[PDB]
Amino acid sequence: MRIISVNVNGIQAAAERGLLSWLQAQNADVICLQDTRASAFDLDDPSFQLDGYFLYACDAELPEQGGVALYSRLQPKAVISGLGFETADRYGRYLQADFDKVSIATLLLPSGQSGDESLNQKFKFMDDFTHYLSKQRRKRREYIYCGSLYVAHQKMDVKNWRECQQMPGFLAPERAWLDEVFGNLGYADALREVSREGDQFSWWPDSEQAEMLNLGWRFDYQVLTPGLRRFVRNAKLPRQPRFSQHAPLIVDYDWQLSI
Repeated sequence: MRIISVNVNGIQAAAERGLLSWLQAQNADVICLQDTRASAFDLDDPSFQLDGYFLYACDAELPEQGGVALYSRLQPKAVISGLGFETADRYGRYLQADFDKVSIATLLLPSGQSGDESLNQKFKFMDDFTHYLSKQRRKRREYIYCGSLYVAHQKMDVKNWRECQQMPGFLAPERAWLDEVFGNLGYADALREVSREGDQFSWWPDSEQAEMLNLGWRFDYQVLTPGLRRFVRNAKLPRQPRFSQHAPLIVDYDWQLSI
């Protein structure tokens, strides 16, 4: 099983950069896209279709404010959208497909990088999602959340961590939010289950120098229920090719996706 996750920063902009042609040739079983910025009507373009793949989507009320999508080779038993709180449902930030024994979800948080309103929204979403995850632990079924979280967990998840402590993405409350997710709540960080090396980033400012000096942040995760933590075989965040400000997260599992 191969799962690819990419924050496309607008699926049309990314398609123009060749996103879909690249996706087509990656032999993924499920693909999770975040931040499509596309209405349900927009995603009904036949150009956004991938051969061999079923496509499911969720939209924000104002399409440019969110939107997430999911391609799957197998047809899921069910597809559910929303988490049951405003900051997710009003924004098309959550979509989950159910398979045998495991569900795979695409998850988008607000970045909080444009003022205090945005950051407050971000914190709200974090608390609500923590409530949800806290309710979900007793569940027998496994989950993989392909999450574009806009938070970097540890020092090694950001280049030059010291100047990043006062910026959204590496603030103490955010870091503690992921401390709670991967610690007390028992969830696993897919990539960290197979790699403990640094310099593995998924997000860069759209600059000419950040590319040269790799001034990156690791904002993109595949967050796992514990029953899956020993099933991670590979995890990669290649810098190229790229179709947005984010790098694709490619994770390979020793699981045979079914039903």
